[PDB]
Amino acid sequence: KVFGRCELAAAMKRHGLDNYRGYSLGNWVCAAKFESNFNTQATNRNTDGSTDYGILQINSRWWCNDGRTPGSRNLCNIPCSALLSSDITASVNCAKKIVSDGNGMNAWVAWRNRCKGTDVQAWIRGCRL
Repeated sequence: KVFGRCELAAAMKRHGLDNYRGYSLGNWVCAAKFESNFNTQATNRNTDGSTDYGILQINSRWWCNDGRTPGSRNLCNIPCSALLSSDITASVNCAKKIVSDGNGMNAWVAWRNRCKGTDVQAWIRGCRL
């Protein structure tokens, strides 16, 4: 499933991401835009045998179980396949743990490279939230 920008913004706000850990909604929407282009089914294989899943590309090395990542942990306690659902809930809940893991939103390379220090409030433009 592919979210429209305001659609995802609404879904994110409903799940409590706006200003979660001091990170404004725009941050979250921007990250999702550059990590998966609002596509819940996005997957990206890494050269380390790990894979990134869903709208916020969570990594199989430590956060979810995909059963093919060698020294993998499952901190979020879920199948990586669940991160590929049309419903954002498993991703957001796991995202909440990742953002409090000591690097803030820097855990997402695309956020760091494309959103960090930017006017992220633009991502929320024309959205009735």
